[PDB]
Amino acid sequence: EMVETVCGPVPVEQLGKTLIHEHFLFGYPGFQGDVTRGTFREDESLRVAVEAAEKMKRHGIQTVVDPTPNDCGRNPAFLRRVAEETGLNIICATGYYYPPYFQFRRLLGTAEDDIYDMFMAELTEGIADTGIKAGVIKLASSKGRITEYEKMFFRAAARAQKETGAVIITHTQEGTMGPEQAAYLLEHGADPKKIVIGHMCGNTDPDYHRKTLAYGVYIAFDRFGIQGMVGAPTDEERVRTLLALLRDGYEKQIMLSHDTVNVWLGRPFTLPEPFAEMMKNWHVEHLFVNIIPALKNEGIRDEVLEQMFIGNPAALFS
Amino acid sequence: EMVETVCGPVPVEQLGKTLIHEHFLFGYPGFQGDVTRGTFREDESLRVAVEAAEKMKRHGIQTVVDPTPNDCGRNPAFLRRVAEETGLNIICATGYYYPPYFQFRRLLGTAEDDIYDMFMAELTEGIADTGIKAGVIKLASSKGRITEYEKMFFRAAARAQKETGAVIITHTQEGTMGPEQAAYLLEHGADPKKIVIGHMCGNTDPDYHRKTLAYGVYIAFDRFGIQGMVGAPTDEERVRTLLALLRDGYEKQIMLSHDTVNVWLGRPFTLPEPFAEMMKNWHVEHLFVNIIPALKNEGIRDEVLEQMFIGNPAALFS
Ligand SMILES: [Fe+3]
Ligand SMILES: [Fe+3]
Ligand SMILES: [O-]
Ligand SMILES: [O-]
Ligand SMILES: [Zn+2]
Ligand SMILES: [Zn+2]
Repeated sequence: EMVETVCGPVPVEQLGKTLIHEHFLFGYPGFQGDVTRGTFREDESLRVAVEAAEKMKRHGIQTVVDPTPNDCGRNPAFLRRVAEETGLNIICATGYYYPPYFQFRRLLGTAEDDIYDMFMAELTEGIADTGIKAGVIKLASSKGRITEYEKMFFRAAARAQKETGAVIITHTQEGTMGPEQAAYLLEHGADPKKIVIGHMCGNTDPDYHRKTLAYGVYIAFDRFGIQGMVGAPTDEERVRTLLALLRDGYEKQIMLSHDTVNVWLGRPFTLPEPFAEMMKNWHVEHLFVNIIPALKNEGIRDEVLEQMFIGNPAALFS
Repeated sequence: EMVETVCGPVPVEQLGKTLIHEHFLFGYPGFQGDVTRGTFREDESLRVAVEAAEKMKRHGIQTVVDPTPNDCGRNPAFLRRVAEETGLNIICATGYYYPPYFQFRRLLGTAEDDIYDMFMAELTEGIADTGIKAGVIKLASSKGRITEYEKMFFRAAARAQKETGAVIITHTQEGTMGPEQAAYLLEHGADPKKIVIGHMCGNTDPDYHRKTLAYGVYIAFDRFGIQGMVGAPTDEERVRTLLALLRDGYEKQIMLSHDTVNVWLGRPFTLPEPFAEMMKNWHVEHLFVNIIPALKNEGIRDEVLEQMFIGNPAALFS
């Protein structure tokens, strides 16, 4: 009935139009060490975050899942500022991006238990002293592999999901390990109706998707607008793939997002001009002003789109 | 003539008795993500740090190099608190512990330049807004290898040393890559009189040490008290090895320390009883109350010990 947001418990029936995967802040692990040239501008960042939020609100978005990992600059108090300003629901995550802190604890023998303990504290007690609980557990695997280290988190996550009924959301690397992630989680008693396999758009083969869908998990095409980088496919290939699945009747299992980074942590940078032009549509409005349109031209009805944007998040969190 | 400390420039001739490698705070990268169960207790930590400092002061220690990497909880303002309290000189570092933040910048093409730029800013301008400059560049290599990623830092470091005359201090993993580190740095124009190859005590073969010494670099036996873990040797093996070198007349090239972690960042823990007893002498007084004694029984004169503790740091920083 309720999900934890950065503003406390919210009835699931009120989440409405939802983006399943967007980052207000994000930094790659290691950004912390580059503090001197990469200082966090809090009032400017807040401004950008608020803008991004209003943009979503313009297209009816009432709720956003921000799955920024604990080691990637997750900042629940800052996200609470955004929500307090805009009235946007924001659900944050507990999890790590895809050693040696946990490598050390593996030596101690307590690593998997420590991770489970972290997930439980952050799901049921609160993150640091923010009084904010995460609503999702965030997981990530490597290219072509779910490593022993990663499986620790997958096992801790499954155990925490049993206890809390929390949602698991995952990162797949370069369109691999979708079926493996779903199978491994189910092995350990996770509930498929509470799992989103992420970055599934990274793979263009519909068989791979169906293989994953057969587990009864949600899949996310959540990188709309990312092109020419991280071995990613084109938006055209995304739509093609998404079209095969929808025509095949899979709409109760699919959600869409952009995986935007609205504020980058660490040292500012500028993408080179080959990369730069390709990434031009990577922003929180893209789904609504480009993708959803082309989908309609391909005959996707509104009941379906609503299933993805409203029905599916509502099923997922309830 | 001067070195930058956490309290500003200090004449090198006043550094006096010096420990070349000790950590007031340290956390393994990733500790940041474990904030909920691993919150930093600032006033308690300060208390412990101050105690540790006074302990060093009891044995005449006037100066300490704290080479905690940027991504391991380096906190210059906190170290400045310690120095202001105790009058201890503390020299801090710029560097990273032994991706994907810098992996990403490698993609951008700016990684090595960004690292050099960081070293220059932190050596000559200041760390974040603390107004503290690092006095050393800290480097680290992997077991049996200096990876392409690591060489980036080694190259950036050599370039920064040319410009600034700063000291380089290194981490070797499990007694490997000593000669390789010295050779690679010298290749790129680094000054051997400004280089300390660290953790050299990790290797028990005196030939390996002599091989490294032949470059004219300093070597550090800086893990006195660490036993039974990290593939480490015994203190007895350390002393044996150190004895061969001193008898061979190498005292102008050797320094000693414990590589202590006085406050651990991240989640508290307790070492298991096998490990625990092994590690019992791992504290900042060990050199002075156990090692230096046994050295005298083996006939090490005080002129020599002074060369290591006073003359060598004085040569190194001048
Ligand atoms: Fe993401
Ligand atoms: Fe160290
Ligand atoms: O991501
Ligand atoms: O270390
Ligand atoms: Zn991801
Ligand atoms: Zn080290």
